[PDB]
Amino acid sequence: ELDLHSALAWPFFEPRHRELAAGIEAWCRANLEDVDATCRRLVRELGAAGWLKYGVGGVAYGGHGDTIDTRAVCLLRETLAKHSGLADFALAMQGLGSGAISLGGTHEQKTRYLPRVANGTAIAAFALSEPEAGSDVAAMTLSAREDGDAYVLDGDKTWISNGGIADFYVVFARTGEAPGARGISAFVVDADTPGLEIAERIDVIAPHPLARLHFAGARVPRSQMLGAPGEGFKLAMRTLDIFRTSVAAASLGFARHAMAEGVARAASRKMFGQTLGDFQLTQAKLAQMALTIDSSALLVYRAAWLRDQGENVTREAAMAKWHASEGAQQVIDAAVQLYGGMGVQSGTAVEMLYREIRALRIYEGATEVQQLIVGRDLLKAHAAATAG
Amino acid sequence: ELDLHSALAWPFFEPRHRELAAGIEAWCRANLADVDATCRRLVRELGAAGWLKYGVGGVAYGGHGDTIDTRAVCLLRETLAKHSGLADFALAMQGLGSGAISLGGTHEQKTRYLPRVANGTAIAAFALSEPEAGSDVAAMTLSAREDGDAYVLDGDKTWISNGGIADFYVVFARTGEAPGARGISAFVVDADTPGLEIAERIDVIAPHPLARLHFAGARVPRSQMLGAPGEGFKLAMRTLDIFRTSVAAASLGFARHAMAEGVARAASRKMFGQTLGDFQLTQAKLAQMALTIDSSALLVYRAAWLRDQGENVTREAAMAKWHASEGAQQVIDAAVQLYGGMGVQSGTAVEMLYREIRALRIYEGATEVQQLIVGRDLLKAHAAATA
Amino acid sequence: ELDLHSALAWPFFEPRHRELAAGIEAWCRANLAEDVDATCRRLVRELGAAGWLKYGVGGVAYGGHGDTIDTRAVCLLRETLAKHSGLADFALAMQGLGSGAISLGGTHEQKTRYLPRVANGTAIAAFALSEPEAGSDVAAMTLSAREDGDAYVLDGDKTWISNGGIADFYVVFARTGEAPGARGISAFVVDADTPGLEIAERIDVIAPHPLARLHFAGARVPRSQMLGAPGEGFKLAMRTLDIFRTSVAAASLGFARHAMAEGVARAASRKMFGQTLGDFQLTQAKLAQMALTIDSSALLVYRAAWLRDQGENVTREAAMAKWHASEGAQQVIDAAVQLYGGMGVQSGTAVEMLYREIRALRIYEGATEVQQLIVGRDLLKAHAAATA
Amino acid sequence: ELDLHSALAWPFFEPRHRELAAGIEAWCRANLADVDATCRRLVRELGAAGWLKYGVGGVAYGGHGDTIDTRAVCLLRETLAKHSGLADFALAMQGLGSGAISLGGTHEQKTRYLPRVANGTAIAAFALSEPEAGSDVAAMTLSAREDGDAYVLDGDKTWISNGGIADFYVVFARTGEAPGARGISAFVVDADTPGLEIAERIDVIAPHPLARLHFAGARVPRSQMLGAPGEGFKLAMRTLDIFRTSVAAASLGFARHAMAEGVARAASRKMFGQTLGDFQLTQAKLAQMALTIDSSALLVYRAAWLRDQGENVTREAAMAKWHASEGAQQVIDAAVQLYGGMGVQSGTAVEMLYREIRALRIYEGATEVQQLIVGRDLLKAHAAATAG
Ligand SMILES: Cc1cc2nc3c(=O)[nH]c(=O)nc-3n(C[C@H](O)[C@H](O)[C@H](O)COP(=O)(O)OP(=O)(O)OC[C@H]3O[C@@H](n4cnc5c(N)ncnc54)[C@H](O)[C@@H]3O)c2cc1C
Ligand SMILES: Cc1cc2nc3c(=O)[nH]c(=O)nc-3n(C[C@H](O)[C@H](O)[C@H](O)COP(=O)(O)OP(=O)(O)OC[C@H]3O[C@@H](n4cnc5c(N)ncnc54)[C@H](O)[C@@H]3O)c2cc1C
Ligand SMILES: Cc1cc2nc3c(=O)[nH]c(=O)nc-3n(C[C@H](O)[C@H](O)[C@H](O)COP(=O)(O)OP(=O)(O)OC[C@H]3O[C@@H](n4cnc5c(N)ncnc54)[C@H](O)[C@@H]3O)c2cc1C
Ligand SMILES: Cc1cc2nc3c(=O)[nH]c(=O)nc-3n(C[C@H](O)[C@H](O)[C@H](O)COP(=O)(O)OP(=O)(O)OC[C@H]3O[C@@H](n4cnc5c(N)ncnc54)[C@H](O)[C@@H]3O)c2cc1C
Ligand SMILES: [Cl-]
Ligand SMILES: [Cl-]
Ligand SMILES: [Cl-]
Ligand SMILES: [Cl-]
Repeated sequence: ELDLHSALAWPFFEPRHRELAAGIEAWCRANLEDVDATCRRLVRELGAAGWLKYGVGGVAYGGHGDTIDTRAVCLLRETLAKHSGLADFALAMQGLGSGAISLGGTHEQKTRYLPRVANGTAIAAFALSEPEAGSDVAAMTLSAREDGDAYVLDGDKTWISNGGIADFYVVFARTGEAPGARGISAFVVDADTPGLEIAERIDVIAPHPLARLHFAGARVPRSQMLGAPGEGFKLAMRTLDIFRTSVAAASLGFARHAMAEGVARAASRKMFGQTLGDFQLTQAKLAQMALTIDSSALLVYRAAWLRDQGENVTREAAMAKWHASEGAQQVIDAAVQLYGGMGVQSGTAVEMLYREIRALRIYEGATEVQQLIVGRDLLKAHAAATAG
Repeated sequence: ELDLHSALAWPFFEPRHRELAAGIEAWCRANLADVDATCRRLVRELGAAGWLKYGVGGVAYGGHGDTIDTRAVCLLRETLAKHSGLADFALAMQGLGSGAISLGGTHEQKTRYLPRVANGTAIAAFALSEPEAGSDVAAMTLSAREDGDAYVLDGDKTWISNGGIADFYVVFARTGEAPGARGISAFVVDADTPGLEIAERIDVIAPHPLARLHFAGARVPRSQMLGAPGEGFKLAMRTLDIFRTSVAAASLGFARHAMAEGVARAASRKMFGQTLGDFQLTQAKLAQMALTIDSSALLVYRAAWLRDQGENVTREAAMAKWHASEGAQQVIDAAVQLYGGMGVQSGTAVEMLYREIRALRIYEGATEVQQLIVGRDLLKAHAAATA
Repeated sequence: ELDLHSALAWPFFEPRHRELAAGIEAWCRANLAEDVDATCRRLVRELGAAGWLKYGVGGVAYGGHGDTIDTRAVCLLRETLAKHSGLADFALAMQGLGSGAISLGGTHEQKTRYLPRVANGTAIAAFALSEPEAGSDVAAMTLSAREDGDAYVLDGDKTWISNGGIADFYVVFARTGEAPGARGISAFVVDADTPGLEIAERIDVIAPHPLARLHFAGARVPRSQMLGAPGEGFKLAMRTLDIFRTSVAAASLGFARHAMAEGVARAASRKMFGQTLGDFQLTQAKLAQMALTIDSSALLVYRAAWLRDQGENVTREAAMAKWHASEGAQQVIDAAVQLYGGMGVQSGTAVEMLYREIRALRIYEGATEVQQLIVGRDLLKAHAAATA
Repeated sequence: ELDLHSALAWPFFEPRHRELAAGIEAWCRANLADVDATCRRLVRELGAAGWLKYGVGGVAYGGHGDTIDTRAVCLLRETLAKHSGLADFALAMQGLGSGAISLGGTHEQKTRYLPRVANGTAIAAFALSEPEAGSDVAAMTLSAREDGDAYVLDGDKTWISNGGIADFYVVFARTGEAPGARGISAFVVDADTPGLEIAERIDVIAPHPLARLHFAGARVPRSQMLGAPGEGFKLAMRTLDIFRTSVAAASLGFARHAMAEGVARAASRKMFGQTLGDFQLTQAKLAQMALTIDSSALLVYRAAWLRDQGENVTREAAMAKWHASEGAQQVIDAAVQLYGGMGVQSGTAVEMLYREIRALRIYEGATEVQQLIVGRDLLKAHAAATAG
């Protein structure tokens, strides 16, 4: 029988989502110093088990449906992150790295790339950020110069997830149709493209495959452009609008792992003639952890449910990503504190979570970017109401 | 056409809730455009329009349904509070003050009291707290001594909403069957009971009808007891449980009023060659206000939806009341700041909200009590899982 | 014997400050055991007769305590007064703020005419800068002052004017038009009996103090009543506010100390659940945070006051003090309200009055947000100077 | 000349502290441009340069003075931490690890141990915590059984800084004179004691030498006891009371490093046609970082100055340690955020600080322990005032 106190009972969810949640949890329980090899193995395993189909749009191209089920992608990342940051990362990048193709690819492009993404035989990547511009996407400087039937790419992308091991990169570059955000085009760039160089492998506090890409006159056929020339900025933004809610879901999963560790330690740690959990400060701290988790989860699945009605979720996805990532930091930090010295011992669950969560407040748009999106949207909506 | 970005589109709501939300908003616009006199008027107007029926249980007794639709009660309080703290208070007390009769009354008691509560011709009140015992209800000292066919009541209740204007008070008193929480009984005490004295009117920062009640040997018939002797504590707690999420909903309504004031002021206040809303600090503050409101609203209506499925919501309602009241304080405080000096000018919308919100963090389970409820429940659930 | 754990033992203080602190506390106990106008008039007279208004006036020859203003002394006076009575603090504060522009920029005649009467409490001072459309943005004020022979003709409105309606004179800042914006403002001492000066309305705020909107209907002000040179009024206003900025922080601190005393006493005395409120961990942690905020605020206040008294500009330090003490006092007072339960919102209890009293101190004399920007800009300015 | 805006100008400091601050900064620039080997080298270098003398009490035993100059130890840790967590740790443990000997040793014990601590040829350690008892010191279970002229020690200590490389351990053990906190004695245990085993080397998120010690019937001569039997708990608490303020100082130094990184990045990072520092959110963030640093520093040096008057600082040291460690976490976290993706890049200054700070909220008494110390002290002082 359905536990009506579980979040899966919320009417944001359909029965298929409850079955999916049980299925991915069982996969995690049964299947979960070399992050490159681990990523490759996880992509293959998740692909063979069918879990990468949810991040791809189009049944003809290997997707679960013709739309991307945001609630499903979120439940997958939430459950994976609750067990393994590496497994979450692997599934996430098959979505984010292929999303621009689901959204904007031709028939040939969707046929060539999406089935292999969906079955885990091609590793995807999303190459937007640059050393000098991550938040300020509209001012990117990687250039794409038209030369006959190809574009010639020159410059650098960096912080690129799966960099060095991806089979292709969706690359955004300045083609120059108009200034700023109106001068960008999107390309699918196969990893074996001559002139695409892995300039540096990047180490971060919670290790994942990351690289700086240097484009040294790399030639990309015009037929590899996603969408129309100069329409690449909106494609990047629309791809991020899908998967920002999934970053919120991963944050939530990390927080749920910390919550489980924290309540177990509160119950088991004997001190002062009782247990840690018998103290009011512990009870109030656990309560706030749980409150943050429930508010995060409600925001995540409100946004995912809304996108699954066919609606734009620029505001609601930003809210979810902001709240869940900032909140998960607080939950994880509290769980570290409950563990005392063991909370900073290398390789304990909460020590790993303390490292894992920090980047989620930065990638797919930093917290401060999300806040300004929401604040600007509030004033835009008020101005529209005043007009009418 | 349903705006799919509106909270009313959430699947926590049924079609009847969307119709109700439009109806109570229309009533507010038509009717909210001497505190005791205002409350009396509001109760009668809400009653005549049908809005007090939602807080009464039992169609036979004037209620909207045989169960209380807590999503409906929440939407009513949220909408009323967004327009007027007094209007929210008037509806809220008709619910809280009669809830113990809906839960525990006999057929005669329900017939005698609930139809007049539901049509706004009897003002209800809930008399639990005492000068020395508010949070610690189990230690109350108001005594009820059995004497023939009546009980004799001696002692004080205080902080009693609608004190002095109520037509009856649901009074919880120690009958002494067992120590502490096991020795309390509940009574419906008519305002005209000899020995029931309105001892002092209480002034609070957001003025509402409030009084200290002194019981000077007030004789209450045994047939006015609600439930069995010694079962009054559970009745008080279950009555408060009905309306807990609706206190969160009122907080949310106050926050939404503050948000509307803040956004409008940010857009309209010219300064430094632009508007206040053009500054990043303003945009970030407005964004946090909106985030707090959406998280509060989701917590309120998750809890209300869950209770309406027939489930106990100890943890979820505590989360809603805690988050919405603490969050509304923050939203209101930010709106005061956006208004500058006008934010503390008496009678401006945001100055009134700054006063109105403060008590909601204190009554019906102070924030600190809500934290402990949630924390203890987390540990209880973990113990059950590991057993 | 000096209690070495008391803040007055800090080496930020000199012996004279310890003596003053005892004196003003004694005065409060003897004199501070409805009709706000009459109360303020009485408090100004009593503070004046006791010698306490001399510390906010510059120049021994003009009734001041010293030829410079002893900021540490003014802070201790406001801190102590506010700890007992918001009205008494207000009375002393406005004798300083309302006369500071004369201490700074008056001629010998102007200082002799006004400052001795401010210092002995026989003239109530006021500072008229803000306007309905220009509070934070002082440089855009629109009250006009037109030269006409031996006088200036003033037209327009000031508002939120403390002591408005009961002041004997107003230091008014008006646009004389020598140059745009902040460079076209002049300052005038305007006696309350000036024909054309009208009390347009009395203003009611949440913690009632005498306040008014002033309307100037062609008020002719003698040219000899100008403070400083034409067009130099803006810097005079800013320097006048600068004198007393730390003292607003000190008042905030005094309100917080009152709330702290109320909270600890209630925690100790309120019986509940077979013990006292103070026996609960949440109460102990809350009291501890109140005390931490108070000590941090006090250290920031008197660091800034000590530094100014060394002859140094304290742009960053005074902004930090006013920001931290006012925001922190709000938190301390809010926690004390919570400890009192229903009594915390009962009209006229100590903590209910403090909840109303503190709110405006975060808004006037540079709102919190303005203080944050002052500090942030100064950090960047100092960094630029270091790397130049 | 003395920059009067510098914290070193505060009257909490004497001229010798300003010269010491300059001297240790110069040492850092000249010397900090295998973790076990690194710590051994740092202890030797700091000892040879004279900097370990400040943590030792008694001129006859190699100390700088007959008292421990708290302000000096704090300035040393603050400056070292601002450059290197390893160097801070090395100096800190020469203090904490020998403090019980400075406080409670006989002439013979001080002569044997302190001169080599002070010149860096003996590495000290403080062995109090146990796997089952860290916060709840009074319930420790390591047993010391008297047997002739020696005590036989059995059990484990853990989280022991310098474990595995220390030359001696000050070990607190239950001798059983009375229950709980009244049954503990202190011993100096040479590292070569038979029956003392380094059972496990411990890895933490910011690596420092750490071990679990196992005592398997280790015979410790009675002459190695510090103080009287059963008086060991107070000796442990008094040792922590000295150095808790120095943990606050180290926290402050880490925060100052993060502040320097953050303001530099704000000034240099171009974005959106300007720099990161031109945005209000950045200015307010930097302002709050600076406010937290100044309030932390004021609390640190108020506590250090007060202890250096000969006064107990249980409340003031707890306040400093709590505020500075929690505040430094916030400052460092903000600096990570300002750096974007580079903020989590391994080995960058701010990424290292994010790992370094986390343990300081846990060791020498967790934040929650400090809050309860302060809260209980407020109620104790109120009860004493009521009684008087
Ligand atoms: C582990 C990891 C994985 C990543 N994966 C990918 C990937 O696969 N593909 C990819 O393209 N990128 C990826 N990124 C890069 C990431 O998207 C960027 O780091 C991020 O967008 C921030 O850009 P930045 O590092 O250049 O920081 P900056 O743009 O320099 O921003 C620095 C800080 O400034 C603040 N800020 C930003 N804008 C404003 C503003 N307008 N006003 C005020 N404050 C502001 C924010 O706090 C921000 O963190 C990844 C990063 C990490 C750490
Ligand atoms: C405007 C208003 C209307 C009200 N209306 C009614 C009404 O109609 N009927 C009625 O019966 N009552 C009513 N009340 C009273 C209200 O229920 C009580 O004020 C409330 O229960 C708190 O009791 P108290 O005031 O005695 O505070 P106390 O019991 O003294 O509690 C003081 C504070 O202690 C803290 N605290 C409490 N328990 C714990 C704990 N276990 N651990 C740690 N901290 C704790 C909380 O912060 C609390 O605010 C109203 C109150 C107000 C202000
Ligand atoms: C009780 C009281 C007494 C007063 N006494 C006096 C007196 O005696 N004399 C006198 O001349 N004035 C006095 N004032 C007026 C006071 O100085 C102004 O209220 C204050 O300067 C704010 O101006 P404002 O009200 O017009 O708000 P606004 O200028 O409209 O500002 C509204 C809000 O905008 C925000 N803000 C401001 N600037 C920025 C910015 N650059 N970036 C981002 N956010 C920003 C702040 O949060 C501010 O509160 C008093 C006010 C009060 C409430
Ligand atoms: C890097 C590092 C270096 C260290 N160096 C040394 C050293 O050299 N020597 C040494 O003896 N020890 C050392 N320690 C151990 C350290 O002092 C302990 O970890 C610390 O005292 C916490 O004890 P614990 O780990 O057993 O946590 P616990 O005692 O289990 O406490 C867990 C958490 O409970 C909370 N808590 C504690 N008491 C209460 C209470 N009464 N009420 C409510 N909440 C409470 C706190 O948040 C605490 O963090 C070090 C630890 C680290 C991480
Ligand atoms: Cl389905
Ligand atoms: Cl319906
Ligand atoms: Cl002196
Ligand atoms: Cl000296």
